[PDB]
Amino acid sequence: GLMQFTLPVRLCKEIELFHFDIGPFENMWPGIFVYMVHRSCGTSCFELEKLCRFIMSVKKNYRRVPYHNWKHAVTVAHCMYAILQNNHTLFTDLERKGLLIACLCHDLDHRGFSNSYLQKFDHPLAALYSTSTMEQHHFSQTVSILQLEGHNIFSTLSSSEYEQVLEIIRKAIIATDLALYFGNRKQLEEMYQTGSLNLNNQSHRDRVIGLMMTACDLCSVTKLWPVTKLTANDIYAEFWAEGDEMKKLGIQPIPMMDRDKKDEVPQGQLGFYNAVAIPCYTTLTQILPPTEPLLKACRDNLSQWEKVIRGEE
Ligand SMILES: CS(=O)(=O)c1cccc(-n2ccc(=O)c(-c3ccnn3-c3cccc4c3OC(F)(F)O4)n2)c1
Ligand SMILES: [Cl-]
Ligand SMILES: [Mg+2]
Ligand SMILES: [Zn+2]
Repeated sequence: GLMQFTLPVRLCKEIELFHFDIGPFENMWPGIFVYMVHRSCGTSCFELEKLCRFIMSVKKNYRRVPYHNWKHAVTVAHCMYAILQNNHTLFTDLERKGLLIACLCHDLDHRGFSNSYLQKFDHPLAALYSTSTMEQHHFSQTVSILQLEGHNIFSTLSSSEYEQVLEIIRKAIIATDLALYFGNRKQLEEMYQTGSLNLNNQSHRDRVIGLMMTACDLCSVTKLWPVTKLTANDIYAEFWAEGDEMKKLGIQPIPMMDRDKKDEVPQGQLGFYNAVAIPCYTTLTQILPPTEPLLKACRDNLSQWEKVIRGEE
């Protein structure tokens, strides 16, 4: 009960900021997550023995791929920690419990390939889940791990509180399917503009948690330039491997995934910042004013990619 996790001074202070990088020491990431759970939820919401076993099983079920890995899991959980900690009063007890777990689990057993490649490969997962293919898989792996002996971190919830938190986690993980982000942000934009946005409407909360999930998932574009630039290498290493596998199926991949079109990456980044990232953090800042630092950091990185194009780096 009285066993508080504590971080060294620089991490204790910088973990509270949106642009925090969890560092290269793999063995510190479990402790960084528990620290975050304890401060954003309480020391009481999870049994430490159960939580520690859950985290290490989640870790084991992330693969050794360049980007969609255990470090991405904990990074996305940290962005969610920063949002919850900057919006203390807006979220229920179950939401704070569900969302950090949802983030940690959101890419469980990711192979480094898009839903599109699974569909063109004719992977069994594409027959089992026709849309949001990997995202339904990620949720399935979350439930599987929750059901390992000694792993039910929610076992002290009632039947209905339990069904409510698994429902928060399912929607939250499904929302990380970027195909669903565009329509979701459009609706939130319209609801915000016409003043119909109502956080007491459960269907509106769902939408707002969806956009938070997109924002946490994309959060590599909200880091300091050196973190963002170096993460871009891991992201594109997966895209190019997928491009290679597309060519193996006799399909010319989109330029984003062609390692022969490596020259077009800077302009591809501008497109993504303008089409996806900036719109995402703008709508999020409108709904949750204190998440503005994510928008500001995003804009700073868009400017850094413009500088790359102009040969200024
Ligand atoms: C062709 S499209 O629809 O425009 C399209 C689709 C998917 C990613 C991208 N794309 C391009 C360039 C990029 O730097 C990123 C990026 C930045 C941060 N994270 N990710 C990202 C990477 C890999 C997978 C992901 C990603 O976020 C996700 F959670 F959405 O799933 N993403 C673009
Ligand atoms: Cl607090
Ligand atoms: Mg994903
Ligand atoms: Zn992700």
